[PDB]
Amino acid sequence: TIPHLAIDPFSLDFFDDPYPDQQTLRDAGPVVYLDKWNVYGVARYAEVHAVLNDPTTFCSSRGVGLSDFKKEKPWRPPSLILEADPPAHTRPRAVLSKVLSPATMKTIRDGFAAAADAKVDELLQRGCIDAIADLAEAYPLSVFPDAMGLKQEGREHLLPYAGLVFNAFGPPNELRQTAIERSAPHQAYVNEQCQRPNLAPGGFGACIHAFTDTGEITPDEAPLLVRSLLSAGLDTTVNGIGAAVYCLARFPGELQRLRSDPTLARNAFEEAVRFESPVQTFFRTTTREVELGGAVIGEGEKVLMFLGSANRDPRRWSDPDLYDITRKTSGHVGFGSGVHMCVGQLVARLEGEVMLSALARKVAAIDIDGPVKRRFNNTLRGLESLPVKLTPA
Ligand code: HEM
Ligand SMILES: O=C(O)c1ccc(CCBr)cc1
Ligand SMILES: [Cl-]
Repeated sequence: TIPHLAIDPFSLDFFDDPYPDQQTLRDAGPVVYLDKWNVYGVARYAEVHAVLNDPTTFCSSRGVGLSDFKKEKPWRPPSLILEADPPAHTRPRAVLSKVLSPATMKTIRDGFAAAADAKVDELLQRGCIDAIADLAEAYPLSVFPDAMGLKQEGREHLLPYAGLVFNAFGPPNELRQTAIERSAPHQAYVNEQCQRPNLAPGGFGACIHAFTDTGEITPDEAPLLVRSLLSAGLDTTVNGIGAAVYCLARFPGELQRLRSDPTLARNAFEEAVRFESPVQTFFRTTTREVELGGAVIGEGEKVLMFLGSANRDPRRWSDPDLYDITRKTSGHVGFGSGVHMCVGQLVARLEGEVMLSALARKVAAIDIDGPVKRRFNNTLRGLESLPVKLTPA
């Protein structure tokens, strides 16, 4: 009753152009079985949203990658928030929610925006820059590690560690095996920076440790929660900002609308998250036999959610393959949905907004003027290199 497909959603060919194979996954049926990896898959918005919003049935404590923590040892100690289910998930979630709260955004917004304007001003001085290394990577590196409270030493480990993390969610292919092979130095650095003495006062890290005397988390839970932000906090915004600039580079008409009304920056970034879905996929594990889109899934089965496919499902979106900065983007699943919905989405949106605001005010045109190179990762979608000429406004 369930169609079986041979598509490998973690193959290089798939990463290079996933959209045809994603329509094939959506249109084969509401629930497919991927013979390559022995997992169920849902690529339509409706089922992706349902799975995300049934955390009891589709749990996260058995891992949100392919590996089932009940069957294999996790490559690193489980995240106390991402790889936990309610109620164990609840209190750590609240702490991270207050650490990255609306009130917290007000303390960092001015510095984040000044750093965004400064970067655009710097890039305009060069003209022909790499929107990835010189913008999508350079900007978050100039604000987030400092907002964390990290020392300068060792920050080169941050992106390699994040790439390792997101590759580790995937199947045991060469991307994952190679990432884990090289992980030791990056794990050592990250784990060490998670300790209270190594986090500058007032930053996200020290604020997490400060919540250890409320009874929401104990002192021994703080390092792993700092680890969460060092895992999910940087490389995501890199690919989110990169996708936004990529969209504006490909859709000059939308850049011109953004210039005409820079208050659209925040929605232009949200639309970029939907349109590219930098975070492409996550797994759940069934805790019982479940009926999902006419299929009966047994207990202990991995289910692969195609977030990016769900964000382009024409059953849900009008003109899904068009970048539209005035689109009503509420409901897209690029930040997830439900109890695990991205707790750092205010940071992500802040960085995205202030950067697109800088571009909206300072840039008249963004033209690709060089080979576009894609970066391959089992979970992240984004570019390795995006040469562009920036024309001053
Ligand atoms: C474009 C930027 C970002 C995107 C697209 C993104 C995407 C996502 C998605 C889809 C989830 C859901 C995971 C799941 O359902 O299993 C998630 C969760 C999470 N995100 Fe983000 N994220 C972004 C930025 C950030 C930032 C900046 C931070 C921290 C500063 C962060 C921290 C987290 C954490 C800790 C979780 C786990 C929350 C939980 O399990 O309750 N993310 N993110
Ligand atoms: O808690 C963590 O370490 C963690 C949380 C979320 C992700 C991916 C969603 Br942006 C990865 C790692
Ligand atoms: Cl680690």
